[PDB]
Amino acid sequence: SHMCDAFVGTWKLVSSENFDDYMKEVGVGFATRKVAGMAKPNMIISVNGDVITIKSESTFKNTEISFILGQEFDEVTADDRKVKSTITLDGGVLVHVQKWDGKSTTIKRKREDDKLVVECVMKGVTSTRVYERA
Ligand SMILES: CCN(CC)c1nc2c(c(-c3ccncc3)c1-c1nnn[nH]1)CCCCC2
Repeated sequence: SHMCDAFVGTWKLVSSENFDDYMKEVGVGFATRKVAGMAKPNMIISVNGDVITIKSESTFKNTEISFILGQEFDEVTADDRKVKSTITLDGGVLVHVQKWDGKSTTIKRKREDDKLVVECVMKGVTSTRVYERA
């Protein structure tokens, strides 16, 4: 057992707060905000050795990242940003920073009770998304 055992699984979105405001702050356009905001994605997290894979499956877009903690990688986000990302573990929380066009956003994934709670921050705007086991 190891680094991210309590994150591994299939997690389904059950609540979201302020995600439209988060997306506006990020610079996402109107049509993508409306269609992406409808989706109820599954977040599928797995680990093989040092490599963590996080897939997002949704009616909007399917995406996938695989990474090693602390090691920067290229990511294409579901809204089509080309970002440079680094994900670390800080006190048991996965902390994901995306950098692009001189901007930055931080996404934190934490296990709380039987949920995976995702906090998404862009400047002064926070969105909280809660996922449950599928
Ligand atoms: C903040 C990180 N993150 C939330 C965990 C997401 N960021 C984004 C998007 C989605 C998204 C993917 C698939 N379908 C609908 C939405 C998600 C997501 N991934 N998994 N669940 N929501 C695209 C909309 C624009 C902003 C970027």
